[PDB]
Amino acid sequence: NSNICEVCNKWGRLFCCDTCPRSFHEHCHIPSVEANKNPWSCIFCRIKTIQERCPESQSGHQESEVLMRQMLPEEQLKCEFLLLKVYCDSKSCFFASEPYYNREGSQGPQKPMWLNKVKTSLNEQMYTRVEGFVQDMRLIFHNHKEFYREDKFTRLGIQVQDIFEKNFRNIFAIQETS
Ligand SMILES: [Zn+2]
Ligand SMILES: [Zn+2]
Ligand SMILES: [Zn+2]
Repeated sequence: NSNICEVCNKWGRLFCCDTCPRSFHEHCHIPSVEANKNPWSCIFCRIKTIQERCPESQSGHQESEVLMRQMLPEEQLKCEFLLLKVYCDSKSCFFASEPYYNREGSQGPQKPMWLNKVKTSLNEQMYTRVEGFVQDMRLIFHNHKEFYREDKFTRLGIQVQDIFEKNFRNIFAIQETS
């Protein structure tokens, strides 16, 4: 197994995957690493199993159909994995915890949003469709772009949104376009 957390790239108290060489801090894995279960298989492994069981699940899909999907166990898992792929980027630090807004010439967003809030909402089964989760994720970056205006710090929202969108297209097998 790896000697660093797959998500944050630090050592510490790591739980090791049985079916692949990845390791995780308890609360870095999503969902949080399960109490018992021997063997244990990480989220990467669980996603790969879905694909192997149904190879056609990789054929291209329309985003509008994906978003309307109910949050059954397989879609729950895909959203968890997509959230995890965002936390894997170190620039997710800026979007993880609850933001506050006091900048001359800007007003805060009407509906603040942050990664840990989305994480709690997924854990508590608050989303009934994929659209709920995607809307909140995109709201994080939209709020940031609007608040920071012409400051160069706006680029951090563009960068992390690009990680989100690439991973959304990969995990949910969105049909490739020009
Ligand atoms: Zn970690
Ligand atoms: Zn694994
Ligand atoms: Zn199948």
